[PDB]
Amino acid sequence: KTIRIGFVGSLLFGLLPRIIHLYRQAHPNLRIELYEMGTKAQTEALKEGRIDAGFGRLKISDPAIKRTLLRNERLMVAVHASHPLNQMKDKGVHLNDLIDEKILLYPSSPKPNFSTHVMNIFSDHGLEPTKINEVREVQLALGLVAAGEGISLVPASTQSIQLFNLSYVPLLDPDAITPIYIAVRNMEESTYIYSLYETIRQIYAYEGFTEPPNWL
Amino acid sequence: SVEKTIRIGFVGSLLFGLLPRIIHLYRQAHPNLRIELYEMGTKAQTEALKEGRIDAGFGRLKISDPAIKRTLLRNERLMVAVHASHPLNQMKDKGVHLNDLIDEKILLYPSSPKPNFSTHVMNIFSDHGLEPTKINEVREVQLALGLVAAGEGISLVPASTQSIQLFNLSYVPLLDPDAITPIYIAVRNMEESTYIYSLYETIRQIYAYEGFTEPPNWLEHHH
Ligand SMILES: [Cl-]
Repeated sequence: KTIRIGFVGSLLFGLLPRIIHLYRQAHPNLRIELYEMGTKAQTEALKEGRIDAGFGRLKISDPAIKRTLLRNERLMVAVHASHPLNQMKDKGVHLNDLIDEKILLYPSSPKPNFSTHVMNIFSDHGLEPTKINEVREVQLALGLVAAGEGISLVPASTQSIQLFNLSYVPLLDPDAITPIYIAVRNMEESTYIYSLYETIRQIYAYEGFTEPPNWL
Repeated sequence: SVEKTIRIGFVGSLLFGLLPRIIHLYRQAHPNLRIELYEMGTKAQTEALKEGRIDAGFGRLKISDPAIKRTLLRNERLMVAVHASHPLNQMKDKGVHLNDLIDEKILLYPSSPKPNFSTHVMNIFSDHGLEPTKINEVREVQLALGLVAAGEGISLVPASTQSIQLFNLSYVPLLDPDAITPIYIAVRNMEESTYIYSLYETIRQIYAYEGFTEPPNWLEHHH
């Protein structure tokens, strides 16, 4: 009678909480254990049975795991209000506008992680940011930006964090995205997981995202 | 030069409030200076100050050590983070008292070594002979807030945490006058350098803009 759900910390700023809340309303008799962990930990947790569902942001594929893309979330650039890039907030900027800026990557957790994903997007277009500095967590990066130490690339849902003189600029490159996946065991056929799928679908319909006909 | 390098330690929770704009203004007013910033707990800041790893530390705990001195900057109010549908959310505009929270599922944080915010919050309850039963320890503030938003319970948070806004997360005023969390600036127990006095001056400026009530002696003594 216990569902165990793993999730990367960055998903706390997006739709995940309202998904869990709606899921809990339909399941008073179920025990919802929420675990914060990275995609690499979730994969091992799924096989072993430590979690039943995993929400992550990278696609490290595995025979025993069925991962489904929920959506591609936009990346944005966090800048100080006075930064030149903040003059291009309405229309947006491109990745190649960022290469001579002091870029704050995060987290400092084991790789692969969000900083590896960010650096991969740059390297996918032959872009080479020379002024790079890795810090521990998202709020540290935003704090440092607000204090005037650089810029940071962040998921759009990070706008949940509003700091004094911190502005978020849209990125125009189509592939300036960070995906969100739900991962379950390849064999999975539980009514709890399918109801979780249903809950996610229900909320994605409320927001009105573009989804295939066979999606979940 | 190393002489023109100032190293500042701070606890993570202070990034949601006034600290960043204080550092930005300090940097702006002293382009001569290299400012280095280190996130670390109040306990770590003590040894850092002693060995010269940092020159000033911003923290929320008074940990007495003869090698260190401090100044209280202000007492920040606490608030209760709740789900928008929670009964306590009816008091969002008026506020609630600590004894209203006793039978609630309270998410404490962080899960780092003690003493910390969880222990200080628990001390506030015990100071009034209140013993919350449903207590849960969680790693960090956004996990606590995310879980609150998921419907797991409530959490006591510094008021500047309101920088984080989540769907169906609401912040309720906590009315008890001692439901506060202090903010200190600690330095070596010696005469502050001119660079640290200049940091004091920046703090005074920002605090004047915010209208906080000090203390005639507060952060004074350049000469
Ligand atoms: Cl306050």
